[PDB]
Amino acid sequence: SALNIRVGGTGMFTVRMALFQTPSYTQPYQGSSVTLSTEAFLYVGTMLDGGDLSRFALLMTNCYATPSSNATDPLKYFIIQDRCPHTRDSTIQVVENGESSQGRFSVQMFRFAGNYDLVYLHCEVYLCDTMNEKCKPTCSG
Amino acid sequence: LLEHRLECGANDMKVSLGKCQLKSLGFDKVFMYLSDSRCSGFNDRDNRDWVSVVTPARDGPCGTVLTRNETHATYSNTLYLADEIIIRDLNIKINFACSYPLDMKVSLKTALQPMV
Ligand SMILES: *[C@@H]1O[C@H](CO)[C@@H](O[C@@H]2O[C@H](CO)[C@@H](O[C@@H]3O[C@H](CO[C@H]4O[C@H](CO)[C@@H](O)[C@H](O)[C@@H]4O)[C@@H](O)[C@H](O[C@H]4O[C@H](CO)[C@@H](O)[C@H](O)[C@@H]4O)[C@@H]3O)[C@H](O)[C@H]2NC(C)=O)[C@H](O)[C@H]1NC(C)=O
Ligand SMILES: *[C@@H]1O[C@H](CO)[C@@H](O[C@@H]2O[C@H](CO)[C@@H](O)[C@H](O)[C@H]2NC(C)=O)[C@H](O)[C@H]1NC(C)=O
Repeated sequence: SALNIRVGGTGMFTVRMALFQTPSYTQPYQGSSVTLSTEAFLYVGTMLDGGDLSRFALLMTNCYATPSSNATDPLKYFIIQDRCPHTRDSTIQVVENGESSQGRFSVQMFRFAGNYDLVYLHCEVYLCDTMNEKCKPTCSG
Repeated sequence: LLEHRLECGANDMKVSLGKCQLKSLGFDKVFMYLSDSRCSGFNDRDNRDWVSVVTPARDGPCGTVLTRNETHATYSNTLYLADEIIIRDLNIKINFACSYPLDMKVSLKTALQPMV
């Protein structure tokens, strides 16, 4: 005979995002508050740190900045809106997205109009399969 | 009435049972196996007395498989139990699964301050 037990559970992959200060993302930033003028660029990369790195590709899908730390603020300045670079700002440049364990991009600095002095960054992340589905962005126009 | 536990960690899954095994059903020794026989159990005394196995959450370390949805990703293996090398009256097994979502919300914890 056989006496079968079926259990369940769940967990999450750890995933992180960090800023950088070079051409090739040499020196990441560790401080808690960054003071840089609007002549300086914002080189930003993401990273997949959990596991199963052999199978899942890291695709950036929605990367936006907001003047408040709370992620659901209605004021959003978009950088990547739907899996594609925003082409209005003529300085945004995306180098790698959807091909490895890290997504990287580059914009120039801004400050929101009105009575605001802080800028926070937020991103959403989709994990696309390297073996089942095409993951590199196709974007024109 | 056999209290199990599950810990679907970031890199590895873990199924563990307590030492009421020595009092339940007369299990004098504990043999614990996975779908691949080379993965076996060990002893765990960190908080209470536990007996556990360890599997990575990938495709084929200890014969775990990836069953994937469009919203989740679920790994699974099957554990085996006995009190002797040969089973004669009860083929006991415990089927487990850990699911993983594919849609993350990561935010940069540090803030900025520009000078115009
Ligand atoms: C994409 O893939 C993911 C990964 O599998 C799916 O997410 C899981 O969906 C299933 C199906 O709803 C969830 O399973 C659980 O089903 C139980 C009902 O079925 C059992 O119980 C009846 C008797 O009631 C039996 O006859 C039957 O044979 C089954 O054994 C529910 O009871 C569960 O609710 C549980 O919720 C949580 C679990 O952590 C606890 O509070 C309780 O234990 C409670 O019982 C549940 O509905 C499973 O949980 C989902 N996993 C998740 C969300 O991580 C997606 O549904 C799928 N998407 C698709 C197909 O579109
Ligand atoms: C983020 O900010 C909003 C308001 O700016 C906080 O309030 C929520 O507002 C939404 C609609 O915008 C409502 O649906 C929620 O019910 C509101 N929640 C509460 C608790 O009032 C929201 O709480 C903030 N998020 C935090 C603090 O995590």
